[PDB]
Amino acid sequence: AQNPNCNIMIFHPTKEEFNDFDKYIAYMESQGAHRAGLAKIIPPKEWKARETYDNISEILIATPLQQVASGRAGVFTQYHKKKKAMTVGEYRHLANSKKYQTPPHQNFEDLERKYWKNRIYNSPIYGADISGSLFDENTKQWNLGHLGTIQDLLEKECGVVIEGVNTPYLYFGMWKTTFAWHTEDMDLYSINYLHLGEPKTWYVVPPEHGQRLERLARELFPGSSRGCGAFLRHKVALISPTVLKENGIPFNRITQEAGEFMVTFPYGYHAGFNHGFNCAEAINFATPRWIDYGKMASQCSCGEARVTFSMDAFVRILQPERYDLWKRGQD
Ligand SMILES: O=C(O)CNC(=O)C(=O)O
Ligand SMILES: [Mg+2]
Ligand code: NI
Ligand SMILES: [Zn+2]
Repeated sequence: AQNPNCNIMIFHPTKEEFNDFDKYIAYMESQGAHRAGLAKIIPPKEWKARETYDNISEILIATPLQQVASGRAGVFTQYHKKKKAMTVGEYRHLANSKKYQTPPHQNFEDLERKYWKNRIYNSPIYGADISGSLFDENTKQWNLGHLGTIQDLLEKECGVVIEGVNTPYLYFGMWKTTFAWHTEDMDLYSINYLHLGEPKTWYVVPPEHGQRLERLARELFPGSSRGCGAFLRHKVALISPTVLKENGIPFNRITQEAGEFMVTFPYGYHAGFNHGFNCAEAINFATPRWIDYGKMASQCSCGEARVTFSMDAFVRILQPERYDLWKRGQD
């Protein structure tokens, strides 16, 4: 069995290997990459996402979110307070202000220590989940707006045509902005490209050990667990590496830099934080190996997680027993 320790693998495709997205994902899996839950892909040196980032300041962040923490430094929840709209140029200036800028630090490890010691004491502002793309339309390889759609994959594998669309989303971050512990909707894959700016640190639990993370989460967040059997779908819970190590949870960590892709694999729980002003683009995708994970994915029926239009069909076809309950939570 390849990659039995479930380490995060890093890939360097050539330009020829970069031409066929599906084939390369299947290659990475042949080497055991999925066992980690996360892989890094460094594009060939001939590739670029677009020519420059000089013309992005007029993008609007309609609903910036202030991420307010509650709990203790290693075990906390965050909620999202809506703020007034601002442009990417206004957000960048805010990110670089003395109130929000990255502190002086020695290296990534020192910054990670500072994040876990100090995150809860501040409320950074995140531009999340903005529908759109920064890939040039003439970028032909690994263009996140031109991938095969999940609805087309379900049709090819299972024969059923379904409604829905699959589009990318932008993320504008600053120091301490945080993505809470989660798997993707319907335990899909994700691909994430860091277009510009400062790094993003990731934590991940191997898919084969996901239930260990869920059990610890129910212990650490006992009221949230009573409220919802799939409360990590709310995307609010943070647990530090130190706490994970104290509780014997298997995980890995890696830092993504500008110009790099990360792939998350079905049922790979992940969390992380931004080092400073940055912009990432992400989208969900599927392969034939996802289908069996999609059939088994948990679902939030409490009302909180409130998702996309296109998840309806996935629940309806893959999880018909759960459909009625899950839809009552959506309405
Ligand atoms: O960058 C983000 O805020 C978080 N990314 C992801 O959850 C992803 O691409 O799977
Ligand atoms: Mg612009
Ligand atoms: Ni994700
Ligand atoms: Zn819920």
